[PDB]
Amino acid sequence: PNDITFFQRFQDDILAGRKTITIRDESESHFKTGDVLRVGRFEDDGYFCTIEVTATSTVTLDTLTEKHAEQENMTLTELIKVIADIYPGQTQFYVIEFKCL
Ligand SMILES: Nc1ccn([C@@H]2O[C@H](CO)[C@@H](O)[C@H]2O)c(=O)n1
Ligand SMILES: [Mg+2]
Repeated sequence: PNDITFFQRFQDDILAGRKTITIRDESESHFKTGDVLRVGRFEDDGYFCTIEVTATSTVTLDTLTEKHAEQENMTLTELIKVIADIYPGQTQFYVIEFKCL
């Protein structure tokens, strides 16, 4: 079973180490530094890697930074657009920093 999923269009970015954080809402605020997590694709729940959580922090819509976007391998405009679709109306988020094992 997978502990967490990503949209499959992020799979290669994660395996290549271009994406090293993910921004989630309260439903995934329980992941914490030192967790070792099985990761699957959102679309088919297919496993593709195991990650280690290396850091966590809280962030809000109005405190997301260019650097958060860079670590998501996005522009900031791109990151805000994805959040507006995935977490409509939400402002409180949780940063999970990780590495692919
Ligand atoms: N920063 C983020 C936030 C969410 N997600 C994907 O969207 C699903 C629903 O939140 C999540 O389960 C996850 O698959 C993502 O890929 N990257
Ligand atoms: Mg959109």
